[PDB]
Amino acid sequence: SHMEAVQNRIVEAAERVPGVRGVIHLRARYVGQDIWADMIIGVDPENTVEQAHEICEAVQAAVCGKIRRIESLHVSAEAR
Amino acid sequence: SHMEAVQNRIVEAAERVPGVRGVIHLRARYVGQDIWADMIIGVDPENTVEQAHEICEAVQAAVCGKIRRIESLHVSAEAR
Repeated sequence: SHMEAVQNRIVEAAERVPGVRGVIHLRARYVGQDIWADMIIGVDPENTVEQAHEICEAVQAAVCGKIRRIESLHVSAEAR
Repeated sequence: SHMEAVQNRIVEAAERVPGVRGVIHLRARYVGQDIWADMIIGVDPENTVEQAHEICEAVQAAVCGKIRRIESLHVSAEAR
């Protein structure tokens, strides 16, 4: 249901959040008309684990705010 | 094939690695006679992402060193 356009939006919205060093992985699927997705973002290896958690939270908020069809979004981080 | 005894060993071995603040989650399965497993360890929220990666690596090494039947082990971290 025009999945690539939604994936583009997800990556674009995540990259606009302070502290994100790219989108490493994104898997999105439709459950009916809703998107369920799992993402890994890059972060500064020198951020604290707490800071990385904060960035992930921020990404979840930004992405879900911008893309109303998302009903589930898990965001994790890795050093980049 | 005496899975609980192997799970106990996995958790015990992970908890002996410097920087581990418990085992948050462990899923192990047999693929034939071999174990494939995925684990989440707790770490100090004030560790850097790099330090958490180092701890995860150390856990993978310690666990696989001690439990020879493990053929695949993924270790991630979360603040605790």
